[PDB]
Amino acid sequence: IVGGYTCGANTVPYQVSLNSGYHFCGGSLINSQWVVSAAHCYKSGIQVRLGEDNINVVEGNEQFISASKSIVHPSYNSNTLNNDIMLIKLKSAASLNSRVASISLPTSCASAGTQCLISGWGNTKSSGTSYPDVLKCLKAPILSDSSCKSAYPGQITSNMFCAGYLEGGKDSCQGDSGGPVVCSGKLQGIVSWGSGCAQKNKPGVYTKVCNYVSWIKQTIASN
Ligand SMILES: N=C(N)c1ccc(OCCCCCOc2ccc(C(=N)N)cc2)cc1
Ligand SMILES: [Ca+2]
Repeated sequence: IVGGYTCGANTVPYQVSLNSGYHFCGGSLINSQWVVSAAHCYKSGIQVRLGEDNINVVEGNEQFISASKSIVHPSYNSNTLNNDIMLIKLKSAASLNSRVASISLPTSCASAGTQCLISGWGNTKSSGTSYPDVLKCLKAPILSDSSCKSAYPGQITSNMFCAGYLEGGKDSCQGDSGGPVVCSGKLQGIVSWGSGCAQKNKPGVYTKVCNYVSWIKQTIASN
């Protein structure tokens, strides 16, 4: 997260860190045994780390639970990142508490201008690299589809939306991938892609979760 702020320990209790020996992606806990992340976060041997703030320090609120199953979206296209969404089932149910909480799925999409909370342990530098140990947060509005598609001509699908600031300076970044974009208490976005980070006219691109709710619920119900 570039241009964001320290969330504060466990203030984003649905934020998970996906770990395969190191943090490599965010995810969002959607119920006690399911995390949603970006399909581009897919790998085998994922451990989901719940209740994290400092991902480098055991602070006492963590639950580390291995993934039992990863389900990448049937239509995920890694070339275009269309349908950049994946479900990860936990081997055992997270113990839900103040610090480890699920985030509700949308029952509909969100409008441009809606303010969202984007969070993650991704790079905090627009130029160069600095990875935070504590969770970073960014409030960002959903951008118009036109501004999104203008920013990334030929690349934005109905399954993506942009959020952030065309002026630059505030964005998600690498390492935030798969993490949540929560707007009005709903997971509306997943950190998916963009160009650089927090660059002018290159806003973050997010998986449009509202398109996937049926798939998510059906998949979870059947798995
Ligand atoms: N659309 C495409 N064909 C495409 C775009 C990027 C990409 O790259 C590797 C996978 C994405 C890895 C995560 O990369 C980012 C980059 C920028 C931001 C941001 N600035 N918000 C957040 C995450 C692959 C395909
Ligand atoms: Ca920790």
